[PDB]
Amino acid sequence: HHHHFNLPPGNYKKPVLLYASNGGHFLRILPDGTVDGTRDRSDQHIQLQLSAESVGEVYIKSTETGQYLAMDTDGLLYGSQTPNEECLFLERLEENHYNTYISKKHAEKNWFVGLKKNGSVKRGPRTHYGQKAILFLVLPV
Repeated sequence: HHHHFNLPPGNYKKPVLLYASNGGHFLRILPDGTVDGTRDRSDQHIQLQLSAESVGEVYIKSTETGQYLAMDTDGLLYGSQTPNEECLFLERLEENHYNTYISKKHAEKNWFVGLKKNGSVKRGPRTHYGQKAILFLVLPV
C-alpha cells in the first residue's frame, strides 16, 4: 500500500454527482470522451454511477454515455468505452469529510482526480495531498 485506508461511507447503488469542494463544479464526462466540470446541475453528463470492484476500489461511470472515467499515462482524465486498468480509482476519505480518488495505476505517484476552480480538471502530476482541488462530495440526485 502506498496510501492510507480511511474509507468514506460507500455510495454505489444510486446515481450520484461528484461535487468539487474547490469551486463548486460537478465532474462531467462528455460524449466525445472529454472530461471537465460544470456548475450546471441540470447537465445530463454529470450524472455518475460508482461501483466497488474491490474494497476501496471504484469505477466511476457516466450514466448517460456508459463511459468510464480514466486517467491516461500522461495524467490526463478521459472517458473510456471499456473498463481497463486506467479506470480504477482508490476511493478514500480526506480531512475526515471529503472523498478523494487516486489513480490505482499511478498510485505510487499520488495522482488524483482533481477539479480547478475554473472548471478544468487537473493533470495527474499537478495534483497532490493537501490540495483543495482533490476534495469531492458525492451527492445523491
